[PDB]
Amino acid sequence: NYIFSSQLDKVNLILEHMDTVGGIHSRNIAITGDRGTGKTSFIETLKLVLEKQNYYVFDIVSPTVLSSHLNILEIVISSIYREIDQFIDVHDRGRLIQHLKKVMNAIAVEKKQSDYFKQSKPEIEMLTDLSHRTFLDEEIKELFCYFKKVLNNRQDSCKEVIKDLVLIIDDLDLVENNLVYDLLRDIQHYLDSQLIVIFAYKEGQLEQSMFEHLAKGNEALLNHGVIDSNAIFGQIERFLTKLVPLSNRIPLFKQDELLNKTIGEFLASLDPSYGVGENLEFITKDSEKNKNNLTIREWFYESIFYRTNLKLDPIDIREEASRLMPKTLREMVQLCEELHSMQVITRSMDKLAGVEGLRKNIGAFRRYIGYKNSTYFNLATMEFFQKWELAESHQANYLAYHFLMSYYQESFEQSGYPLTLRTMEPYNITLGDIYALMEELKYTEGISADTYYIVYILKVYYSLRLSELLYNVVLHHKLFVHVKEEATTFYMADKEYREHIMTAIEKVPALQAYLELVNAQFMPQNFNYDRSGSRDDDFYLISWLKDDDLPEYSRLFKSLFLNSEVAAFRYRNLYSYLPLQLTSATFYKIDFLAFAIKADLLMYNVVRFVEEEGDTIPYFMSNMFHIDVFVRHNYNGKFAYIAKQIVFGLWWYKSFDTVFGTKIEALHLLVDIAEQIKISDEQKRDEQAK
Amino acid sequence: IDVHDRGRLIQHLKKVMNAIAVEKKQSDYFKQSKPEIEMLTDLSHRTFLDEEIKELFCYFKKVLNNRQDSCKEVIKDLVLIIDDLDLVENNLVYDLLRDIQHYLDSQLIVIFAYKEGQLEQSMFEHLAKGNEALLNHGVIDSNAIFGQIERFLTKLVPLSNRIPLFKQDELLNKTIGEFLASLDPSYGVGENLEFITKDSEKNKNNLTIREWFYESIFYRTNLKLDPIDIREEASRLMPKTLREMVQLCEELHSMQVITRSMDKLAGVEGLRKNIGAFRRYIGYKNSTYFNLATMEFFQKWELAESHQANYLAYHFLMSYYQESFEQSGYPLTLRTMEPYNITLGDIYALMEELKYTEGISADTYYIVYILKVYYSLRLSELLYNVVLHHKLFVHVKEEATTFYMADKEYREHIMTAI
Amino acid sequence: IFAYKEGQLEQSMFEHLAKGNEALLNHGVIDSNAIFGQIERFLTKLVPLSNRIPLFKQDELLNKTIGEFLASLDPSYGVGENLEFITKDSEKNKNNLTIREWFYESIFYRTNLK
Repeated sequence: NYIFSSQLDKVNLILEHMDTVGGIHSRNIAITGDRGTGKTSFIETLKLVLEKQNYYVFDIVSPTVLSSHLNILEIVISSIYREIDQFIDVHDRGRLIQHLKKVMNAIAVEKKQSDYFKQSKPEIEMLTDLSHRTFLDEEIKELFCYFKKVLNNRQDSCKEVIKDLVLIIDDLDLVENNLVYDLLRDIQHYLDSQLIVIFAYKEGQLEQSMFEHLAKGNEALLNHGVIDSNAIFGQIERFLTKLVPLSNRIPLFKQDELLNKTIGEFLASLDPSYGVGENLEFITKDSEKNKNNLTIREWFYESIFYRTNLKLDPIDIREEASRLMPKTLREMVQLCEELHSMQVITRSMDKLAGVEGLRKNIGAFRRYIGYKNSTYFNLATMEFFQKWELAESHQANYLAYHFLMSYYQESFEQSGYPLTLRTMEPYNITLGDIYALMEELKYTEGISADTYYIVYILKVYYSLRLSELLYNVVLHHKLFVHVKEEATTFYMADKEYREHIMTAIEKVPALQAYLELVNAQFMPQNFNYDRSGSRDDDFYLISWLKDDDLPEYSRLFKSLFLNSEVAAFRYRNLYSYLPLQLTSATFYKIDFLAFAIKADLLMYNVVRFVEEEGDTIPYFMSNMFHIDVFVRHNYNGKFAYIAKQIVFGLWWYKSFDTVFGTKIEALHLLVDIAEQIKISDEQKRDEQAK
Repeated sequence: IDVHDRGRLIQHLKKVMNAIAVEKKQSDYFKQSKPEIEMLTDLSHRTFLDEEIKELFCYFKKVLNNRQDSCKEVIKDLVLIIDDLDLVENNLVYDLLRDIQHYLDSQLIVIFAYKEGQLEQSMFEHLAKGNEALLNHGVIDSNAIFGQIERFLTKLVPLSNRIPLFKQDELLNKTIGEFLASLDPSYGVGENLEFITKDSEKNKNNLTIREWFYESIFYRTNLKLDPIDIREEASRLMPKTLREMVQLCEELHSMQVITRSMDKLAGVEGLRKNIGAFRRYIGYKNSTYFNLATMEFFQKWELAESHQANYLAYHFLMSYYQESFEQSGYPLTLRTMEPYNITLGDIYALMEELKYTEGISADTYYIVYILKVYYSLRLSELLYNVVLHHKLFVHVKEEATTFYMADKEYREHIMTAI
Repeated sequence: IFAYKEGQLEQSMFEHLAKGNEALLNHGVIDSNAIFGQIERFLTKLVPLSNRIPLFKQDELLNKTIGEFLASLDPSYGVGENLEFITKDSEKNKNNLTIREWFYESIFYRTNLK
């Protein structure tokens, strides 16, 4: 099941069409696309096909051969001489040698080498040498005719007569630019109607190489406005039309049909037995549980998942994620090589040992992203991402905000609250403002294209760092099992509790770094949870008057929705993801999705995830595309329904899949608390969440 | 000193040398009026250089295998390593890359040992002058050239074959103990941040290089230079590479580290010296992003006597403030102000206002940090020089006691002592 | 032992690398920072910063006393109370004025100008 079969059949059809005409006609072929990589490269395979059809194929002209600085005629005659010297005809060999000498004279004459250009007193007979160059067409024709005759005379048992000589110039995709121009002319002048020349270039390299020469050939025409680029491009157009008829040019395998096919077909192209199993690991025998018909496009994401526990397929397709997957077959093979096992995380065993390898796969994928993300980056974005990496754990948000604002400004000249945080502390940015600014930039009456992919890559980098920090925290789960227990005691029914939480935080630097990344809010602090009109009148503000009058379970309504302790004045944290001690008669703003990122609740969830082995997994804020899903959620007596959505409704949504569990809880302790309510007074989970 | 295979190796070496000469337009083919037929063989040696090189390396491996005694084992492959490519005359490495593409791509195991994106930039330097008229007429952009380079390097070195190691991130994240063990298992840092050898058992080797840097600048300069505001980009000083880390340890190993023993009196004299040494180290580190205004400013600030320095610092910081105003405040109203009317509180106030200005960022923050560090160094140096000459004014202390324990002679005496 | 001044090495390296990086700098692929970092690490490896020794700029030159400099030329040289150069002992000399204000005090006594 050769994968370029159609192209090979078309080549053979072209060769068929031209074989009928034998009157010294111009016939050339131009192969374009990704004809390369491991062992099914179209060029060698085509050469072999031509060999068994009685076409004599010159040894492939590689960039190594072209780097010799010899013209294609010199290469061809050297190959002819070597071929005839390989064996030891007489009658035709001597004529072949005479024509070779004549061609070498013509080459020397063109090089202004002969005595004609170096003698004061020209003689008559050297004028013959000049003729050898002015009649080079006939000499070359006779040379190739006699070469074919000599080759036919070395065939044993009278196999068959050779049809024609074929010259292939491989790996022309990148040969010193102007050099290929020198090649083209050489083919136009000496080997146009002499052989079957196969070019094997890419896209519009020929046109650009011709333009590079003609433009310096047309300075004074272009600057005086006599001609424009259109005239030069038309010249090149008709030249290439005559050199290679557009019915003789064959494209193959760009990115479109590369991404559209199935992973199974590509793996078969490498070997019939290779496949991908249900854990997106590369399999060999049969499995019968394999998933080989997913197409490379979404196989890419489904297989990044199961290795990084990150669903990186964006809800918004404006983000140009397809700029990562493969771009060519070589990149596809190399991606498979980098990404084949990396200790793929499966759905077996006790769902505990897959965390250590997961952060490693995160690092490897970050390296792969950096390799991919090194082309369109110019200077500001390499700089920004580099500084963002080594931004400790808390200056990164400030840098990201100001970088995104730099993008915002680049379209403002041609007020908004998310745009009013430049004279803002690094500890007053959080992650919700980053996402809010990226959305506002996604909806700005300005620049596009590159900006969208910059936003996507920033989201990917943030997700990678968040997952890495979360997994580092999970590795050090023992150090704070106790606080989980305490948290249970603390809001199952003060100040030592906060003290303990801070002590436990200090002993795990990774937990610090994670909580500092998501300072206190991964959702925009503007978000409308009620899609009925505007945002609110006084909906998101509370008072919290005094402890002696707070109702039961009030500690829950301080760490679930109430991530700040301020009146709602310069050097102020304003967020304090730690347990909060609120004063009397003060307005406080509510954020419905703060539970997952509070220190005590996060560590409760971490210990629950590591210790308990059932079927649920606590929700962890490790992916910003989770925020993409969150902003898309409906959320709609009013407060109760929104709270239930936070607790139960939220748990598009395939980005919450996780490699460790089937479903996702929000905070298991809310279940136990619900139990106590039953004492004081899917259906069961719904009723408790209510 | 084989015979059977050496002669073939020599023949292939001669063929390769011919091919090289032919590529150099050296042979008689390019210098003779009247070409002969057999020199066309020499051209072939260059048009078939791949096969000649393959045979050469095959026979070289055979000859090397024939010199093994006691039949140890057969050689697997030939490996070529090109070290210290991080900085080789730019375009020269391009000439190397092509040479590897043309002659040694599928012949050996080539190890490149370069840094970051040096290869891409070196290729671009050549392709850009190769694509003048394409770029200026708008036919192509940098993206096309970068894609060309991208796929070329993808084929030359598969991205599964490239290995990075030890940038600054994991360099700063590890512990000082691990690095010192990387130098020698017995080296460590004691509780006074001095380098120890035996065991101590009071050592602090798990502090990480990041804050070990500051904790060890302290105990030598008596200066806590870790900034409360992390916007200030102090991490631009600590190390940047392992070589810089080793050299920092070399410069900063004892410098008569000030301990918590004895009578806390003799550590002042060495403290100002360590201040000077650290100022030198800062100047060495702080010589890259500085362009012309800041070298100038800091130089003048040094030799600003002892009182024009504040004026210079204020006007330099105001220069930074202005560079973002076009795109009233009281701290900004001191340019037509005497040098003796600036003080140090206005310098700090202006640096804070610049830290909170709706304008430029990045470099400005680190400039503020370095100015603060320089001021702290000068203040500590002057304070310690004063402390050295403490006897000369013991009497005034006593007088001060008498003076506000309960006039005009008192002021007179204070001025004389000053 | 190199015996150069200030940042001559960095500037000399930049003069070469900049013409080595025309098309990188004009197309915005790199800035002066990259070239300066290259030079920085090259010079860091060539001469460790623990191996470089500075001496006697203008700061400590102006801070010392005229007597110390004159002793650096010859132990007996000094400056008298009229700011004239003396040799024997005077015992009325003023050698501890520092070069900074000795400069002005000695322009005075010759031009009658403070």
